[PDB]
Amino acid sequence: ATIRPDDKAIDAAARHYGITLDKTARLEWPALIDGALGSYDVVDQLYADEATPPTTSREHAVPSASENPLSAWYVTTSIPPTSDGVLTGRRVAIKDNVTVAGVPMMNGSRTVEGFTPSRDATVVTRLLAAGATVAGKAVCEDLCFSGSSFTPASGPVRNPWDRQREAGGSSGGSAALVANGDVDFAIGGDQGGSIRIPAAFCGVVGHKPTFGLVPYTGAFPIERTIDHLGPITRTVHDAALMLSVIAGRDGNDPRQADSVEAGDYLSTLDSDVDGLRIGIVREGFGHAVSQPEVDDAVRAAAHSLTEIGCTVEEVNIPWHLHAFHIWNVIATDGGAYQMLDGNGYGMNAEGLYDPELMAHFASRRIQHADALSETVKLVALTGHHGITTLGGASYGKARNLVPLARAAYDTALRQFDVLVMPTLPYVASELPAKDVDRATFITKALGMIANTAPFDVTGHPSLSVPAGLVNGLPVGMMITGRHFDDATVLRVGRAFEKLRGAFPTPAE
Repeated sequence: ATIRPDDKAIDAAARHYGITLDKTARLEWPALIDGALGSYDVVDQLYADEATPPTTSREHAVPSASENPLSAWYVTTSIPPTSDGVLTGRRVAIKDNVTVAGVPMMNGSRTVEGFTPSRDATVVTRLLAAGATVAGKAVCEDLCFSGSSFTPASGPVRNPWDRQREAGGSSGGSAALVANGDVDFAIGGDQGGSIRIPAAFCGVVGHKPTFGLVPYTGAFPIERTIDHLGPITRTVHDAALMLSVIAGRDGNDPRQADSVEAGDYLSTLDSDVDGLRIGIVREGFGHAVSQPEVDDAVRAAAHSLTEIGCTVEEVNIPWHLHAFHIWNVIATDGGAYQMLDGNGYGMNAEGLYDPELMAHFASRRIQHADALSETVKLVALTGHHGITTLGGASYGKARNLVPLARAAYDTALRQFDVLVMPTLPYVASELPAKDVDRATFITKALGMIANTAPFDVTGHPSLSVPAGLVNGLPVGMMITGRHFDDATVLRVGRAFEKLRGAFPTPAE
């Protein structure tokens, strides 16, 4: 039977709503609430009998310091494919915010550590059905709220290009393992650039697919309207291949529209791009906080596409800057409302939920709140202010502005086939010392998402490909296109890699 609240809990609930309880009320509510919970008891029983996922027994191991040099692995496994396929003979690391049944996960946080899911994320099932072996869980930022790699409760993920530098973040571990050659590819999550940022920092390919193309089912939700799952690989071809396996509706994710269909990302991947119009987004360069060498390198790279028949022109998109602020409001008010108060999944959306995860996270969140990264706390504090004192109105205003941000990009996309700009304004910087200043922490954790985040809110497919090296470190060029035109984005990316030539491995 469902647990009932005690008298102080009832009183506390009343205070929360500004409801004052009379001595007579304090006496009647208990039985009334108990009666109301009769329905919860039934749901509890129905759930136990009709919707409790079957047990799963898989092996996992915590790597020793030796076998985990970059601190990129949370736990290692060897889950065999259920069928042979286009991924046969390949290993894949799974970002720790994505569930793999029978294998522990902590989403880089003390508030989730200790949890072992009962269901496999849809992407995991598809990967295994395509012949891939799941090699393990890759470390990610504390509750995925960091653009760097120093917020994981398990320690900072190190860039294989320079172990004293950041691997980028939340998917830092995934990118690191891929760049370091530990796995063929990885699944990453992207809310504000979490797939693209680490790919850029580590010099690998990272693709944030069109919003809703890849099912988020089974991944730890942050803000429903900006959650994306996508591939992190060493080459564009591998990204297209992985996308051909994970793309598609699964019927359990409310983010996926009825019209969503996987495209054909391989057939014309290597087709000529002669005549394609490429737009260099001016607002994507020369930010106050950035390294001009990076901007020039990427800029040069974008122009070199004329060598293969592309028309390259600069274009102004003022809304690109506004989109960042809109994203911020949505990720902050929405994030606190959903990820924290809603215990990851939140409510009011049809779909597949993970009640076990919600309960686990709920009990540990308050008990280990102080262990939360400073960025998550910033979101909790200002978000709480937006939700309560501000009445959520700022979130409502941001939402009403998204169509305009989306239309701004689509207008440019009518003049060009794809838009390009630097994925990041600078190269992997050194990790902060365990004594970092809270203000430094926040700026160093979220100061590199200016170009990536806007596309998380508008939903356009966005690809990050290694553009070159600056001071011996990777820099990435970001290619963005029309919704569900991931094929063209990948094709342009493939064309660029061919022109650019093989990109060096940190093992060199």
